[PDB]
Amino acid sequence: SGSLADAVFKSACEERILLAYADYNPDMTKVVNLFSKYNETVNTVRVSNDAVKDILEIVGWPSMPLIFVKGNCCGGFKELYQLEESGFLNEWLKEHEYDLAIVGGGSGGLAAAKEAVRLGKKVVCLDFVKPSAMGTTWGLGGTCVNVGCIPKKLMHQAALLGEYIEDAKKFGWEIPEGAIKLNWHQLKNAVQNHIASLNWGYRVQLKEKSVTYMNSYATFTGSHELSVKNKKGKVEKVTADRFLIAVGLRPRFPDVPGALECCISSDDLFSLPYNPGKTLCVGASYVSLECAGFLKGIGNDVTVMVRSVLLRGFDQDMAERIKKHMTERGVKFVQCVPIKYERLKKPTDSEPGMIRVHTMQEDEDGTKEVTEDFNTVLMAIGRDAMTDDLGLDVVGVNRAKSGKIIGRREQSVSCPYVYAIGDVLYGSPELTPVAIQAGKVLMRRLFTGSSELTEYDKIPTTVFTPLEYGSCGLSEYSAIQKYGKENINVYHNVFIPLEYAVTERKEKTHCYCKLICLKNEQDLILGFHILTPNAGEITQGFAIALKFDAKKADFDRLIGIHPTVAENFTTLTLVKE
Amino acid sequence: SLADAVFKSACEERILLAYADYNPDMTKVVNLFSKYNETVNTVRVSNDAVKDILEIVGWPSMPLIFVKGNCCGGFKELYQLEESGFLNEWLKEHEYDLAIVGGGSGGLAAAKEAVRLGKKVVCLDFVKPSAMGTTWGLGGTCVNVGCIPKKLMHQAALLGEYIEDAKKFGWEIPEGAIKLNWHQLKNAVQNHIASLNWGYRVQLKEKSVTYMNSYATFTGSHELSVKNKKGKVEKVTADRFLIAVGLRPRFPDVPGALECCISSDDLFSLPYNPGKTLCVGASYVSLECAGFLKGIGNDVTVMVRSVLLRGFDQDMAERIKKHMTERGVKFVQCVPIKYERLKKPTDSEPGMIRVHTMQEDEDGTKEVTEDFNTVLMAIGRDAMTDDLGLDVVGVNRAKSGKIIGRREQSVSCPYVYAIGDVLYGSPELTPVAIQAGKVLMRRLFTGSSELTEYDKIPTTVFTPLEYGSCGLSEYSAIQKYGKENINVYHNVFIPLEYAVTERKEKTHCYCKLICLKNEQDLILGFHILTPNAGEITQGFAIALKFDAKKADFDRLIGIHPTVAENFTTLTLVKEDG
Ligand SMILES: Cc1cc2nc3c(=O)[nH]c(=O)nc-3n(C[C@H](O)[C@H](O)[C@H](O)COP(=O)(O)OP(=O)(O)OC[C@H]3O[C@@H](n4cnc5c(N)ncnc54)[C@H](O)[C@@H]3O)c2cc1C
Ligand SMILES: Cc1cc2nc3c(=O)[nH]c(=O)nc-3n(C[C@H](O)[C@H](O)[C@H](O)COP(=O)(O)OP(=O)(O)OC[C@H]3O[C@@H](n4cnc5c(N)ncnc54)[C@H](O)[C@@H]3O)c2cc1C
Ligand SMILES: Nc1ncnc2c1ncn2[C@@H]1O[C@H](COP(=O)(O)OP(=O)(O)O)[C@@H](O)[C@H]1OP(=O)(O)O
Ligand SMILES: [Au+]
Ligand code: NA
Repeated sequence: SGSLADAVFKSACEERILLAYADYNPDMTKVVNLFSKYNETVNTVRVSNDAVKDILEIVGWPSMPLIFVKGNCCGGFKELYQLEESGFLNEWLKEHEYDLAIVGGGSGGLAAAKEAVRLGKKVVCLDFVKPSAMGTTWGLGGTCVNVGCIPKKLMHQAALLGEYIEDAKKFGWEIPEGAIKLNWHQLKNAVQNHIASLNWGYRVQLKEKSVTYMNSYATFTGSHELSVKNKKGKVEKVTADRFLIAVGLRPRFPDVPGALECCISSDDLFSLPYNPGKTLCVGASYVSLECAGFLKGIGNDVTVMVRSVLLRGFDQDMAERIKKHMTERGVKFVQCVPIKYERLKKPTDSEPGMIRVHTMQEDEDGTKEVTEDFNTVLMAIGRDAMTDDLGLDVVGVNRAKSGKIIGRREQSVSCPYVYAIGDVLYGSPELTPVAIQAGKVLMRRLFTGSSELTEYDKIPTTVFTPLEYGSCGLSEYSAIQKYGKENINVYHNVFIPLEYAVTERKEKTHCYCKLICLKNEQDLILGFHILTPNAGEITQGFAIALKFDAKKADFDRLIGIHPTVAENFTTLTLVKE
Repeated sequence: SLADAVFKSACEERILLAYADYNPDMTKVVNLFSKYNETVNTVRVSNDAVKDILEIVGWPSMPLIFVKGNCCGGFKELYQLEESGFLNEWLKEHEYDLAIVGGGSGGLAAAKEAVRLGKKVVCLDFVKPSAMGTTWGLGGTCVNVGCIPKKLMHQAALLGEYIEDAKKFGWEIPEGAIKLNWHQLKNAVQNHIASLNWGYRVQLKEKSVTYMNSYATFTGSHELSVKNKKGKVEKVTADRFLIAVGLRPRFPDVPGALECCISSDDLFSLPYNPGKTLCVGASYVSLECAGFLKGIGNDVTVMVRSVLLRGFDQDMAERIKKHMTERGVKFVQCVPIKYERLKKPTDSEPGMIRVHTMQEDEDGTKEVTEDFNTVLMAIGRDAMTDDLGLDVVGVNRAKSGKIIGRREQSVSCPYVYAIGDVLYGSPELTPVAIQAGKVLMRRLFTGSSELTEYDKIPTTVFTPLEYGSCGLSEYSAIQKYGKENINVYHNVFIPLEYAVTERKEKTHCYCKLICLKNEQDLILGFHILTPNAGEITQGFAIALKFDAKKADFDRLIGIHPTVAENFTTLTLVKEDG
């Protein structure tokens, strides 16, 4: 019998051209002939049948005989003849400046860059941030470091520390009385200082590890040619055997009068030179709610305008609960969608501007136009791939209707030497640790010939709302939609974190956890959901249960740590219905 | 035929004989019960189920007798019961199905679970007062003088460090030293304890459990004599007894120890600020307390004579000592040779103790004294079971007062059981007592074969910087498997909540993962030093119920930004530092 996957995938990495076959199917001469044209030897592997099904499953091609070129799977002869007919194959076989060109200095980009060079490969990293419509820009690290997870969590923590001052008093700390205010200017500088240290850290790390970095915006001008333009306007050509597109997304604006003129975004909020003041958040996304949250927590009057539901994609039971709590915490929610934004005042520094927001509200006997004045309006409806000016048409990299790249796993489904990871990969969950993992693993497949795949199912999340929401697996609905109400047990409880027991927090009547189980398969766990302080820290480890098809019986036989919130998952007995 | 069927038959039936192949002397048994007008039901076990059944009940050989749902052993054991007159008394009707001695974690758990299975139950709690005369209500050690108050006083200490963080994040707090009022904290705490005490007392009445606030002693084979506070003495009778008395603080045979020093029992209800404080002992209790006492502003000293946290990973213990040292706690290897009272505590002010220590100078060794306001004895906790009359029912004890068990069954007496701290070699933890109680009741009254899982129990020490652990220490692992077969993976990190601060904790957070190299880095233990160690550890502990490998941690996607995600990216190997 033939070879196994292991042997195939390493020989594919080692060898310049590889043909992997099962039976001596015709057209294999036709291959050797094709590469004859280019003075190229063609190595060869007889695979076992025992192994065909797996190998095809990994590389994502349908049928038995496979070509690999400089460690990239092309498909069958059908695919190969297109590359040659197009002239691509001739260009591809030529020596190139870099082993791998990475477009994007984000979570995935930097992860991939570090992992690649660890496997001794010549790598170039291109980061450039086209500025917000208000003209905001930033350093190396991408969305998370500069305008995402990092600043957001720090501003959440600020808002929590506010609620902690009040707790301090109930525990006996004699704090001088008088309203305590939050100075925005201090928080903002505090945050931006850390972002600076990260930016610098990442820039160092690349130099320390021998990775070329260019602060230049890149566009494909040939089959293996990026044209890259820097801040000055200087333009260079870069060449590589492989490309990774790790471009991520940018805040979405709606096609409304005054939107791009009058409203800030995620990109702008974390470096504002003024206290945002009376604030309107437009959108139901996790971003809208998370933000909306902390601004109220640092003392601002906050309003959230939604089109229909909060957190579309998340458990709408859990979403409704967040809304009830955030409501009791003085955030105002409304059904409206603005029809126009009008600027009344420009911000100075040290002072915000004034926006008039136009809505159309409905009574019993009429529909009539309404306005309300806010200091600052945050647009937070979505994030979109900005890939038009990339020249993916030049390399023939297919995109979805959204700007996202359609993959065979991380491989462009059209072009075999161009790959994509993180937010820009069609249907990739838009989370930092996913980009990083997808990057690290891909590099280990390409340059080591391992069969390791990133696990994009059962990913734990946390929404950093005023009272945090942690989740893993299916929602109550999805489970019922899929399996039917008669076959789903939901176990749940309410509870009071001990840290809140001697206080009069509104959070005391809102903490809730629940466990969603397949009744016909020993209460196998499909999902869990918790509303609590430190939801992030609780969820992460319990998420590993779903990598083992854990049953409710496994949760019940686990001994608790007391006193913690987490132990509550150890003692669920009440059934939802 | 199989185990299940045997154990249910045993629950259903008054008298059961289980055999595999009949031996003589089995008539001699049925003849014995004939004397009691008693039917003797009978079961043929299959050979396949023999090995399991013996393993569950913990007896060596084939033939098994069960009496009112309790396993007695073979004929050898049965003739003892009859020769002793115990068998005749046992078969008589009794007032209660189960008498529970102790209103603690296990006692109350057991009582609730028993009555849920529709059984007549009596619960006996009484608190013999501290040497200083302190007493308290229902709920036992955890509720009144353990986990609950301790965690609340820890939380107080943390909120202190949070005020300082609030300022670095931009909260304008009026400047001037902020002091903590002990009297407020103490009343805050004791109010919650009151609500718990009252809650539990109600819950028993709500659920139809008889509660007697009376100290119990065995005066017959099936008779407890119980004395209440007034001095009134009552007789209680039952078919079964659960002993769940737990432990009490240990004092040394040193002049003035009991006179001059307080304990855990006294500390959480002190009418005074403890002031300058000496903690005697290296136990988790000594350190946890020393911790929060320093955190609310007191001058704290810890006297230990040997290692810290004996039983715990001495790497992690050393790390805690350095941190607690940087936080102003003073550690000394002396052991007091006498305590002398200088002042009585009075008028919500503390007293003054003179502590005598033997030190070494250049040419010799000499006596020394130092003055503390308050000395807390944290040597350990011991079983106070002499005045229980376990000698009457012939319940064997270990050299310490703890009850020797066949699992939770007294090894000597088949209708007396023990759980929680007083059960020889039970880990002394609230969730263990509770589980042991809940499960036992389900075994006794349902005939299930479910065992409490006493291996791989997660803990957290609530030191100023929390320590969470599960599984083997790095030492145990090497002792057991040998250095050549143990991988330790580890890393340092900085919780984001601390990034913009000047906290000492920034240079002390550390996690590590202990792995069996020769079995795919199977995980034997993990250890983390961090904020919220309790909440992080709980879920990761379930990994050890599935023999998780390092490869399972690496393929888990993280939640960002959290501390917990650090376990998903360990790459560095400890090389004997
Ligand atoms: C407000 C907010 C909060 C978030 N909070 C969380 C959270 O709590 N947890 C979490 O897991 N995720 C969170 N996310 C999502 C997370 O930040 C992203 O999913 C992640 O950063 C994506 O990484 P990436 O490398 O794929 O893209 P990015 O992080 O966006 O990096 C892409 C980089 O490529 C650069 N680039 C783009 N085009 C070019 C070009 N032509 N040439 C050169 N460089 C180019 C971009 O400017 C950017 O520098 C949050 C996102 C936002 C907006
Ligand atoms: C300071 C401190 C901190 C702790 N922190 C933690 C922690 O953080 N996490 C954790 O998991 N564990 C912790 N523990 C341990 C925990 O308190 C015990 O493990 C747990 O309470 C044991 O419960 P139990 O049911 O075995 O006994 P207990 O809760 O001690 O119940 C025994 C009760 O029975 C009563 N009794 C005794 N004799 C008689 C009699 N003859 N008749 C009637 N009643 C009687 C006693 O007065 C007492 O009320 C801590 C302990 C202490 C002291
Ligand atoms: N007379 C004494 N003086 C000072 N410390 C003491 C003491 N007796 C016990 N301790 C400490 O107080 C702690 C509590 O004792 P313990 O009975 O719980 O020990 P262990 O947990 O090892 O069984 C122990 O760490 C013990 O340290 P040693 O192991 O060095 O004894
Ligand atoms: Au290779
Ligand atoms: Na008890």
